[PDB]
Amino acid sequence: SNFGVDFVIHYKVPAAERDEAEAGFVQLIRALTTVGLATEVRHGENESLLVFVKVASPDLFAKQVYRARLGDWLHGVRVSAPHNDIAQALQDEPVVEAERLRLIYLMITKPHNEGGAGVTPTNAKWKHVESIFPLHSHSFNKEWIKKWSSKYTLEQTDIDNIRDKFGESVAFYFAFLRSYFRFLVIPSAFGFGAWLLLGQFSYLYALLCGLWSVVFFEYWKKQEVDLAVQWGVRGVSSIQQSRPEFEWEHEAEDPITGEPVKVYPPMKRVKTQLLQIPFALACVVALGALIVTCNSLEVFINEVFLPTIFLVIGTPTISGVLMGAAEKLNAMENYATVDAHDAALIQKQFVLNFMTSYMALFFTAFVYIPFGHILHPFLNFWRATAQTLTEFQINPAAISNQMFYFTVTAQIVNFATEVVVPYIKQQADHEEEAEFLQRVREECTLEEYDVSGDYREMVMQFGYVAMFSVAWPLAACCFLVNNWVELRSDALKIAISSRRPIPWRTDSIGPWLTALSFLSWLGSITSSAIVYLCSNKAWGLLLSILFAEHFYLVVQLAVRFVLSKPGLQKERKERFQTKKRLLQTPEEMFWQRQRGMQETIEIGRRMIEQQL
Amino acid sequence: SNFGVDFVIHYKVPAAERDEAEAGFVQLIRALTTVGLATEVRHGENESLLVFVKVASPDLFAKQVYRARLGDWLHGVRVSAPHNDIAQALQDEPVVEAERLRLIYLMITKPHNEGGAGVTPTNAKWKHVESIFPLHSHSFNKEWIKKWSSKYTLEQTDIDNIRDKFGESVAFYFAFLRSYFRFLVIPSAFGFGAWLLLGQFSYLYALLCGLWSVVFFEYWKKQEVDLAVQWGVRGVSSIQQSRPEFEWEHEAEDPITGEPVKVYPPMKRVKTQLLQIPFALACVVALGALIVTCNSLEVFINEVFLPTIFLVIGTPTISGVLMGAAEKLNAMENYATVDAHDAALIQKQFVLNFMTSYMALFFTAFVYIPFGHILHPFLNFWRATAQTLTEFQINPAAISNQMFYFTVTAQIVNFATEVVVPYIKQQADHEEEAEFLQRVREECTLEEYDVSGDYREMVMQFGYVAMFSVAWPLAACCFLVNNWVELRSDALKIAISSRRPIPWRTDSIGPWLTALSFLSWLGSITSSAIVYLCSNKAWGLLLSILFAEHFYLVVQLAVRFVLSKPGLQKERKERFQTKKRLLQTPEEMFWQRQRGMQETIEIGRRMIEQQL
Ligand SMILES: [Ca+2]
Ligand SMILES: [Ca+2]
Ligand SMILES: [Ca+2]
Ligand SMILES: [Ca+2]
Repeated sequence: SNFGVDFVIHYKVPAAERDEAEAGFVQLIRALTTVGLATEVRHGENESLLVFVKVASPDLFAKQVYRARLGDWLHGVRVSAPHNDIAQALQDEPVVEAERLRLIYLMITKPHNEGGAGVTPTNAKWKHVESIFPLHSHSFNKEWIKKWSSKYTLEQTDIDNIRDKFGESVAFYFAFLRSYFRFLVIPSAFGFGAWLLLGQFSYLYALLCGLWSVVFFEYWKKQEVDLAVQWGVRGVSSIQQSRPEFEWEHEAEDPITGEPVKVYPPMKRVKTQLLQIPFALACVVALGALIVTCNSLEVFINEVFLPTIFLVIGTPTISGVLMGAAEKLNAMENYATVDAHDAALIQKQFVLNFMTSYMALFFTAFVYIPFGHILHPFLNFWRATAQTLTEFQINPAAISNQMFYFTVTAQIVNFATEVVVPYIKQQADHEEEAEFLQRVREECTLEEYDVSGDYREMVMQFGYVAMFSVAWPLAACCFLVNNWVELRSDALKIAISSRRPIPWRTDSIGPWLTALSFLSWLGSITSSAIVYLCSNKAWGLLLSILFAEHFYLVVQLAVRFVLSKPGLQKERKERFQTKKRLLQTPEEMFWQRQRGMQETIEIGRRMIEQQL
Repeated sequence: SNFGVDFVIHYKVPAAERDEAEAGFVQLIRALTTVGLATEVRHGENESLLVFVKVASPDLFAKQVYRARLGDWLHGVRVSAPHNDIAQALQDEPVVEAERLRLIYLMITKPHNEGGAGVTPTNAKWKHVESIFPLHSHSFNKEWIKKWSSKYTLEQTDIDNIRDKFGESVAFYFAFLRSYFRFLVIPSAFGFGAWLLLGQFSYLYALLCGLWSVVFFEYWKKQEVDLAVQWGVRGVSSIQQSRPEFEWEHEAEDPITGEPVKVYPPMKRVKTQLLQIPFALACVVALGALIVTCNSLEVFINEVFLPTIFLVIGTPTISGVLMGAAEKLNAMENYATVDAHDAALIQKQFVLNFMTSYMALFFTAFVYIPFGHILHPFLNFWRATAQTLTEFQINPAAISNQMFYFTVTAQIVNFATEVVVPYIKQQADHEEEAEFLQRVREECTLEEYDVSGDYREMVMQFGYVAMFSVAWPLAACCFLVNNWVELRSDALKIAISSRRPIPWRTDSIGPWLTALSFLSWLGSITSSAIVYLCSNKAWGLLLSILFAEHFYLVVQLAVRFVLSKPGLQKERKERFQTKKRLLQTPEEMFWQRQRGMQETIEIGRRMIEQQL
């Protein structure tokens, strides 16, 4: 439905600095025109000038895509270079929309040293440029949402459509979510089969959960490389993309393969990097104190679960401000590549969300149950406060109720915040095309969509399954429905409540693979510990931990060995085919006695005859 | 000193079947001549006919080496194909002796389908051919032994000489031995610094040994790939070399990249493969019974260490017969590739030698010390036997004496058997060249040298260091001297007491990498267990095991992370250099308003001016 547009830039302007903005606009448009993109300017809103661009000459676009395909080829991404004749390259393997959008964005963003015109709104003097974004297509979305909501199971072609259009990382996230939702059936079924017929806090369920977690992790790891090979996006993690916000002080010549490269003394970076530990300790101390007071108030009411519900409802705000502070801190220290910078924010975000999510259960299952004397002083303080306003309690198992109140009453709140609140906030010259202009203006005021949060939510849901499902086997039953709803909720959020993300290629899901392994390993211990501490000396607990951890390790080894036996065979066949295609006195006087071959047999026969 | 000879074949003949041997000899020589190798025949000993061959026409040899280099190139071994002009290929990168010997052997051994003439003495009717082997060079050995024995530390060039001449696997074994001997200094020094000033059975020593084992293993793993890249022998493990002794029943077409390939139903192979477990259990039961009686006799003398010494002296024979039985069993089941067959024999050999070496210490440190009531019945039986020939003993720590008697009195015996006994056994027409013929005849009666046993001995010495050095910190002190002696003892055994092995390329040391990791992991637990059980309830032992194992895991992770930061950079530079070398109504009526670029700036300026 769009007018053939490709990219839109905002370029807000000030009121007391309009003189300094006209020169910047002139420089920006002059740089943009030299690259070879067709541009147009239209009135925006609240001091904005929308700039719409696409590629003008298809010949230059073909040259650029050929150069990009070549550059991918020499980096090992491809295994078949294209011929130096642009007649079948876009015919046998036509360019997809995502690839064209990525190439246009790379041409717009890269500096002159590579073939582009650097207009990054952060590094250089482009302080007036707000954001560069592509446009949506309502015709595609109205059909996609209905098609996805009118079915039950998503086939491979449904994910391939998102890969073709919406990019690569989004496709990987959706494939991972679909695979995880499909795999969640087994723990759901075998927890429903143990919640009604296998007593409470069964020991078999913990081992079964550990085995299922290992199997799912390894199967997803295999399907990951399979999908990477299928989409031809394997090995892109090796490409070290640079960053525009990087800062340096001097250029250091590289002895081997030397081009001008910027460097940062590692000692200076570490001097700021180690600041994370004191900040993490200071934040976790305060959060633990808050949890302690909340649980003390909750247990005081037993002497006459509201504090737990209030804490769950109120923790999103503190989590958000702490996450914003962590994001701000990551900018204080500098990263050269964009992979390292993105792999460092994920670690901090995961640590913070883990400590703000699992610690409420940890302080109730591993602290209050073994020895509740720690909460004694808090109980006494609360009793004294209640008395001034005008004996011994032993909890049998509070983990069962807390897990239910942390799953059922938290999934609803999370879904409400994710869907309904944006839905409610969504209701808060001049020729015959102004509808498109109004749509564009309403599009640029939204927020850029990032897959980090959606990955984090699913990672921590998997953790909740891994380390705490033994206290409530019905958790997977609710999680199945929640994930089925989420598979369309996230699609809707992408479609209507967020601008279309810039397609970025990625081989893997990122550093989340290590997080899943760590969560599974820790769950393999915590589940058995909870089973022992709830089912009721101290010698047996360590033995149970031994059995659980070593069974987990043995299961991991066995599953790896089994799965060591797809797209790898197709790649090997292609490599073999291309290989076949490219395929097309003591010396002079010693053996002078026996020159030819015929007499040697005669000599041997004579030797045999004489031997007898 | 040799007469330019390259390979020697034996071809023994019978007395009642000489008629059937002449035809085989004629066929063998006819097949050999067609390939293009110069041959000669000389009288052997006890019904043998020595056949000496080398390459005849250097042009055919150049063609063969070019074809071999190409075939290596398309398999990813190389990163730079040679040009189709044989003028500088042997000049810039001249062929080494080992490569020429390997190529000649491959030409001799391979069937006609690849370019050779299959003369394997096992599969086909070549029942008369005994062995095909290359000849030594006494001039090289007399200098090499003296040079190695006249120095202290072996530099890289010394190993590179063996790589150039004696092959690849031998060079890898010698490099591994040198690196391990160099790394053994640290545990030796810090055990000498703890045997005199840190009491007995120190807890710090176990953690230090675990850390040293992890560091050495990871450093060797890095140096392994470094040496593989340096020698240009990286990735050869991917090449699946076939086997001549393989048997099949029919040929199954391969759908993808289909050439005639022989197959074996996996169920039939497994039906014989699972027989290992009952055999292993039956052998370990008998060996454990023998150990139990030996230790009972040893402890009975205390009521008035000879049985331990007798058992150590007598165990080589039982180990040898059991190893021969295991080798015979491996032939009963069939393996297609030569890598899988060699990787299966190593597992059985390692398991057998582990159970015949470490179990004597295991039954004394983990069974008798915690509860000696198991040896009660044996003590009573021995006492009854002694009485018929015509109260309670608690051992404080017998592991300290047993470790000394299993190290000092076993290294001497092993060295004697390895060196002195072969030395003693070494003293047990007709023109002016018969000295060479006598040397050749005395050469072919020796035994083929294999690096499996030398790898196994060092692996189990490393195990003894890993899991039992805490009971005797001076073990590394003796092991340093033993390894320094062995570094020349094995070279001498190769030089004089064994025929020159056929040079076989190998990227890695083999499956021994997993064995080292398993030994280190098990030692990280056993050392702490011994420390607790010797230093003196049952609750603390599991906690100590927790601390030891998790410290080992954390140290492994930290060392891997540290070492993640050589030849890989050189390979990347070569790849970059070769890459650089190969490098050289709603549409028509919308933007028709703003065709060029000059008027767009004017329009934007007018919009800005009107906006205010
Ligand atoms: Ca949600
Ligand atoms: Ca979500
Ligand atoms: Ca020896
Ligand atoms: Ca040896």
